[PDB]
Amino acid sequence: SLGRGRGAAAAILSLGNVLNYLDRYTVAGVLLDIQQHFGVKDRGAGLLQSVFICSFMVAAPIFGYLGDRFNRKVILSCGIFFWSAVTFSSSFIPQQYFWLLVLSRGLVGIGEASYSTIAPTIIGDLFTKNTRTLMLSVFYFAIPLGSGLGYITGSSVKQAAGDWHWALRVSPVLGMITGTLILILVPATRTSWLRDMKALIRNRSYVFSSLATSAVSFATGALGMWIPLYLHRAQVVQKTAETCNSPPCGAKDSLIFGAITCFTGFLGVVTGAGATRWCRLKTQRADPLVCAVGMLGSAIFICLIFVAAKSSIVGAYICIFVGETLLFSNWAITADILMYVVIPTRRATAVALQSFTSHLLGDAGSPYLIGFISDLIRQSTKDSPLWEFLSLGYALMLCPFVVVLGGMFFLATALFFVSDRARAEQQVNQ
Ligand SMILES: CCCCCCCCCCc1ccc(-c2noc(CCCN)n2)cc1
Repeated sequence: SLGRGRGAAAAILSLGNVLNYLDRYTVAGVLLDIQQHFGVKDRGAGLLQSVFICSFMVAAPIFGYLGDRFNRKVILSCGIFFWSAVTFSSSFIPQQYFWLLVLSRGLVGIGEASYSTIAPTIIGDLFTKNTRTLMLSVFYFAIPLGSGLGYITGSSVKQAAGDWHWALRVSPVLGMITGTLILILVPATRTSWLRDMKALIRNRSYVFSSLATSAVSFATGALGMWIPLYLHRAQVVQKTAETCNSPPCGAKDSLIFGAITCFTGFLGVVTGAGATRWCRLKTQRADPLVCAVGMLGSAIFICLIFVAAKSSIVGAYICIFVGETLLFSNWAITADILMYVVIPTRRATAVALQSFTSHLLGDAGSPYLIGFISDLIRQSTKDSPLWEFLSLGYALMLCPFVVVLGGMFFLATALFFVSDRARAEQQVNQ
């Protein structure tokens, strides 16, 4: 009935999503200064993101529940105000205390989980059909954009202000403004869990696809959480004796990584769509096959980046470009597979299930696992920047391995995709 209001609501929701991801990844951008100032080792650095993801995983379903039974717009505004306040207050934590930052991360994760679980429901309720899917697409466009802007803002504010605290002191004002706008312009708005559990435990292609998504989450969490620090360590190790005065400044690598991520999000989605469209003419199980090929390519390039980074950095940058492109090529394809195999009646429930699983074996403790392994290698050898480099590299060498199992699981679901799709088709429509 009204177009301007719906358009403004979509715009403010998309801006809120951008802000959400920016606040999510600013800490990953600025972790080096935090680690240096607080005097902690890689264990706590991983623990930050691990606690964030754990809080998000725990708090998503209850927030969704409160969303469908109670009012959504007020809950959305309360959540954005909550994580904005916690983010602003986190910058004032003194050096002598560390667990304060971790609990602040947990509260921020709670707020972001509320926002992420709530907003798609209203953004899809407002519109319908082609308009709805276009609006959902422009909504989800915020992820590769949001992560990149988070890296960019963290690095830029660190470089300009000269102290890392201000990295958390530029976003909350935008958060409060976005809360006021979402309150002003936006118009106001399970069953048989046991049976769905029992039915879905027997869907083998569903299980294999969920495991593949878990492996992808593991890889992307570890990479997007640890790569800038590894690059900085490599740069300083090269600078040990290449010039003896070359700037090892960290404000030149995080920006490049952020811009690269913004590019590869869209690039990988586009190339995955093109590849699946091309390959659907040959066979019927082309989607898991192209997912598996993308996983194999990503594993290959993630293998050679950790070797190329020893000598040349531009080689590492192009390798990571190709790696994240081929890694993100399967985003929409996984959801398409899930849409195709699962019966409509439990469909939504199934989706939620996958999220839970993808947040348990994926990025729940993956950054902490990498930190733990790097620390274990550290204590067994000497302490030196060169050994910092090799220890972090050896710890991070675990990602292509799990990517290889992800590709194998996509092959496994490829074998049974046709049979499961046929069974789903026969069951529906009677
Ligand atoms: C280092 C930067 C890492 C940045 C990635 C962080 C991922 C966290 C959230 C997980 C996630 C991702 C993508 C999608 C999705 N994309 O498209 C569609 C359907 C479109 C139909 N035409 N669904 C859903 C959920």
